[PDB]
Amino acid sequence: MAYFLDFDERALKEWRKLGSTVREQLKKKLVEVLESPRIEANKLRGMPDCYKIKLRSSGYRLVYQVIDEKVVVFVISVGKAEASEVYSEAVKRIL
Repeated sequence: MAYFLDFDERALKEWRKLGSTVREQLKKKLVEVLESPRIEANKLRGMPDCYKIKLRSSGYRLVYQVIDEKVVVFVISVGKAEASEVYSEAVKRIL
């Protein structure tokens, strides 16, 4: 089963800002993750169905919500997560 992928406009700004190779790999991660977006190992616990994927390369993280309701995975934020600034979007967006 495959889900759809969507991006927030704030996430898009960061996505297009992101390094080509960095975003490419994150994009590929989104593409592979779609076979099973609800991976417990990527899941953020406490967050309804938000998941984070990190890059092996430069340490970029992407945080998305899997909207089972709409069968679409919506990227809320993308960038870096050591300052937890991407969670500030994620937590406020969920409502």
